[PDB]
Amino acid sequence: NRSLIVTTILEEPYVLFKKSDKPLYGNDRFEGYCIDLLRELSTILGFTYEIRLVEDGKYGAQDDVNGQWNGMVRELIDHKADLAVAPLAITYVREKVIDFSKPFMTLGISILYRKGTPIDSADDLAKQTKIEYGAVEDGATMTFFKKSKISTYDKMWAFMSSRRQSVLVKSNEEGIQRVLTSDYAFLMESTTIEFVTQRNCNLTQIGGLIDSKGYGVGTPMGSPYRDKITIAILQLQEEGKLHMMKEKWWR
Amino acid sequence: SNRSLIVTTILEEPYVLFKKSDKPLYGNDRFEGYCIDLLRELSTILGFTYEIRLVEDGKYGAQDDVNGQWNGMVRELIDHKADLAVAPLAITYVREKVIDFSKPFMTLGISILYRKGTPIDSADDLAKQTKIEYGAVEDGATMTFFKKSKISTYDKMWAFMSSRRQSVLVKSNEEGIQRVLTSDYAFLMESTTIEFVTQRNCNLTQIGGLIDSKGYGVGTPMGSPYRDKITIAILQLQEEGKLHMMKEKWWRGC
Ligand SMILES: N[C@@H](CCC(=O)O)C(=O)O
Ligand SMILES: N[C@@H](CCC(=O)O)C(=O)O
Ligand SMILES: [Cl-]
Ligand code: NA
Ligand code: NA
Ligand code: NA
Ligand code: NA
Repeated sequence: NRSLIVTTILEEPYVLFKKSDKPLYGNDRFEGYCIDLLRELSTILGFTYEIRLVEDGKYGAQDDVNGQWNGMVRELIDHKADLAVAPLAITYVREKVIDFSKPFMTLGISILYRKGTPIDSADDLAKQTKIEYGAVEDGATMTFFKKSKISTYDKMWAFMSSRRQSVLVKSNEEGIQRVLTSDYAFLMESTTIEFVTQRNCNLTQIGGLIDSKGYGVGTPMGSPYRDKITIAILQLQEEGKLHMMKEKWWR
Repeated sequence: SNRSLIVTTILEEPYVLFKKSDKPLYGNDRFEGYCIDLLRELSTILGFTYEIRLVEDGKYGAQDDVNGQWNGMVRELIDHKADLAVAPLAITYVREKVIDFSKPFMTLGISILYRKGTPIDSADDLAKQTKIEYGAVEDGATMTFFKKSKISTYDKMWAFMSSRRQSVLVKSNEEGIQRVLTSDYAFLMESTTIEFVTQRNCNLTQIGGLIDSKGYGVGTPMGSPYRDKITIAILQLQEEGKLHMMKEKWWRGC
């Protein structure tokens, strides 16, 4: 049968290009937690697949003036991919336009910053401007702030929007480099913060989780794969395989 | 007017309780708790009315391996005796094959409730011994996790629990807690409930970490159009901070 087109995005340790001396081709180019997930789903559900990086390099958000989506979400809306297998947050706004499996990992927004300071919460960032802060452009964290009616978060959005050419970044990698190289705190998902802090010992999580969400496999709205992938994820969780995969990649 | 939805649930503090009062209470007004607040919010978002009914057999739901039949809230949904189950109903592999669930409103895992002051640190330490008995709620998700597991520690635990089932499998969390308090017994329990119980009984503690990871969701019959609508409403309530407020209200030490 037809191979499924799987959209994804580079994001350590979920999706990476493998290091090698010989050039690599096709699906053999990729590794990571989400790549191992995809391999397991493919075996359980009996499909073949072709991995393609999302061409615009975005997770996906809606344009406020023209209403169009971008990123992996737009690829699914337009039926240019069958699945999105990535650290793709299940959110209110996205679930209205695409379908998601139940989550394979749970997480929340938190803060990445340097050690040694009195900053302990988002509220502490919101009430000042000397320490700048920001988020990945056109992802779920940005959209959370953009939509929030909560005073603290609304104040933070006004700051990030004002300063967006500087403080909104195109990747978590760029956000980390800003924390390391300037007085900047990065609003980041907690799973990714756990990976970064285990490797950058001068960095830490500030405060707790601001919210709660899961990562799910995206599908176009109405896809029959959505419920089949949910059941496969639940099987992998119960057998311990997801925990083993997390340990492997967060080591 | 549209037909009221029948909502099956089960008593379990602090998710669903009977309100304390002097005058008798009637109908939906009898109930309070996190899940009751959740139901009220869903009803307003989606625009339905409802009638709360306690599951007749008092069970969450498991399948009989001899006759293949389900019981509990799961069976009430399969049979269309209820439109929704709004309860601390775990989303599990075996259940998602027969009923539908919303995406989770809370995440949790199985862990161990025991008395303080012990060298027992994990499920492995319990599994290797038989002086301290252990068990779970009959016909719920924790029992079914053990019954199905291929992992050596957990399969060994299941063999023990199955052998001693008439004594160590209980009908409710409340009964399990009483057994921990009155005998040398450790109870396999969901972590959100452990947190509630240990906040209020300072002689008790969680032992070890989470054995697994799962969510609670609203159950519906398979194919129900309410499933996706309730998912969207849950996501809205989470993002607005209302689920967090509800958890703080119902879990609000030792
Ligand atoms: N995982 C996010 C991107 C990173 C972020 O927004 O922090 C998403 O699905 O949009
Ligand atoms: N919440 C469980 C019942 C309690 C338990 O199994 O620990 C269920 O949905 O079956
Ligand atoms: Cl779902
Ligand atoms: Na959807
Ligand atoms: Na009960
Ligand atoms: Na009374
Ligand atoms: Na289902």
